[PDB]
Amino acid sequence: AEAGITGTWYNQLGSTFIVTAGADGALTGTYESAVGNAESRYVLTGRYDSAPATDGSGTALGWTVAWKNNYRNAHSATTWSGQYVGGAEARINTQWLLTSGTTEANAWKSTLVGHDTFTKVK
Amino acid sequence: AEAGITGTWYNQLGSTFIVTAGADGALTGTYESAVGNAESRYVLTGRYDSAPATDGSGTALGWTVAWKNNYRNAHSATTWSGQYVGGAEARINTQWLLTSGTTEANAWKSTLVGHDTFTKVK
Amino acid sequence: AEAGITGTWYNQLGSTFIVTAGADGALTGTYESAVGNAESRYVLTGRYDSAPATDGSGTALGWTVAWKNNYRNAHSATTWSGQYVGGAEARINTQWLLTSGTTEANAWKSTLVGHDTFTKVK
Amino acid sequence: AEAGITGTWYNQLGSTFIVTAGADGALTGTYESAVGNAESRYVLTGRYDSAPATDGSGTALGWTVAWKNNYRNAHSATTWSGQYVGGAEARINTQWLLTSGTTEANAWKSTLVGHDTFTKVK
Ligand SMILES: O=C(O)CCCC[C@@H]1SC[C@@H]2NC(=O)N[C@@H]21
Ligand SMILES: O=C(O)CCCC[C@@H]1SC[C@@H]2NC(=O)N[C@@H]21
Ligand SMILES: O=C(O)CCCC[C@@H]1SC[C@@H]2NC(=O)N[C@@H]21
Ligand SMILES: O=C(O)CCCC[C@@H]1SC[C@@H]2NC(=O)N[C@@H]21
Repeated sequence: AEAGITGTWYNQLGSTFIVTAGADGALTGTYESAVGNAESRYVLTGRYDSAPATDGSGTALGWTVAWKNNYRNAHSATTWSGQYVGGAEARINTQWLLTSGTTEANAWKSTLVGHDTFTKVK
Repeated sequence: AEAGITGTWYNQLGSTFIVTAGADGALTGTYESAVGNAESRYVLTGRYDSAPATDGSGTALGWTVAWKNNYRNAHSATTWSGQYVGGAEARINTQWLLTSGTTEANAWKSTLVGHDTFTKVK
Repeated sequence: AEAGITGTWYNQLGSTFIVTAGADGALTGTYESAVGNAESRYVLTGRYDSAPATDGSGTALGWTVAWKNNYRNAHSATTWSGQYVGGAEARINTQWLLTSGTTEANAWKSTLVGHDTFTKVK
Repeated sequence: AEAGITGTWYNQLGSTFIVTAGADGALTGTYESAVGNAESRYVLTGRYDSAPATDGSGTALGWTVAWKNNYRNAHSATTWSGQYVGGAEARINTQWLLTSGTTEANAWKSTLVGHDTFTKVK
């Protein structure tokens, strides 16, 4: 739900995700990573299912962060794909792909894959 | 500069990606999939490295599509992570994650992974 | 180490992994899944780094299970890629790819991606 | 029957995969990578569906290579998951996970993901 997703969330690495869920299915916010070649906040944009299934199914969503801001540029971008599970202890469970810009020769090793779990703070 | 990301692209499945890259790193556009539980166009939003390295590296980028529009709702979302390589034959090489909203018991098989290659040739 | 990997392990879904680490870097054993189109034990074979780095780095390994045994055939195969972290509480952290045999037309949705964490039992 | 998996295959990077498929589902052979921290041949072991569906589906399979041999040790392992499609131009289409042994603090970037297509044409 927009109100359920909107808020501040943190993942197991200590990174911060601040997001606003729009009525049209849009997600905008900022992300601050606790690891990597990153410093300060980065803009994020994404989309979510604004009319999810009325059962105990999660709400599918995804967002992207290109790691360039006014202080640093890592020449990479990460996309998180997952689902929001609301409730008393709402969590957003994701898997992500982090691609670095590389020359053609090194393209085979351009993408890392991982998973992050986010917990919402009050 | 010289980032011919803006335009209409097609992937190996025949899906159509129409995007506009903003000078500050935003990607906005529509996606029409030739496969899956989809019909017509869907809104996409993403981010890209607006200041890539000056060596022969590609430009990292990523975008998301929540598969809900006025015609259908598949209760899923896809994120594409990859890089743009320009020149005579430009391409956007990506790997994607498609997550469907599931119940807790089916969460283990909620995500599909694949790769798409886009060109401006139909 | 072979002795550290050898044993019975269980993951968060309740599946059982029984493996033997060979001196030559081989892994053989059986796997019993708590979910999916599976019943009883399946043969698994894999490889691991038998001469890992002497620091607090994990030992890289991987294994495969084709989901066909004498009782059932799911026409799929899963490969787990990860690292073994030994100690008092040794764990094997992995990410996996599960591919189903499909017709060419449905190949785009043939592979699921996920992650499993295994705990060793005494 | 009619599974021409046994043989020498090459992927788009020029790597060589030599495998023997056993009547009961085992895959054994050697791998020589054209890229990465590798030299010469490495042992691989895997599994495949020895009784695939009788519809036009591919045969699911997977294999692992731990990158240690008498010449080098990269302290990593790769697992390829995919399916074999036979006919005039047979192919093995795969997605892979390459995990490097890391320390706990770098575990988040321990795994690379990519895709390789193998053909019997050099
Ligand atoms: O190093 C880079 O290329 C940019 C920073 C990457 C940080 C990654 S994104 C996925 C994972 N989850 C996080 O919170 N941070 C790391
Ligand atoms: O079936 C669904 O859940 C929605 C449509 C999914 C279409 C996918 S997204 C990745 C791949 N690339 C495409 O162009 N289409 C498929
Ligand atoms: O349903 C199938 O196609 C065969 C069974 C798949 C079980 C999967 S493998 C990855 C995940 N981890 C497990 O322990 N079981 C599921
Ligand atoms: O660099 C390493 O850690 C060992 C060599 C990795 C080679 C990889 S495995 C996936 C991809 N496919 C290949 O044929 N080679 C690269």
